[PDB]
Amino acid sequence: LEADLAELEAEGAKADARRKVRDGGEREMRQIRDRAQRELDRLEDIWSTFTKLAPKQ
Repeated sequence: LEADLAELEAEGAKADARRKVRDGGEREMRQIRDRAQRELDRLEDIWSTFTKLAPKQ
């Protein structure tokens, strides 16, 4: 995303394209971190339901 923004700055495009590409990259990275925390909380639930486990569960 930073390289693409530098490219766009070099091409002298309007700030509309700057914000479009920046928002796209930001939302993609938000999705990446959200999925990473999805897996992290999956593992955390595994750990809780494993360590904190007893019959009748």
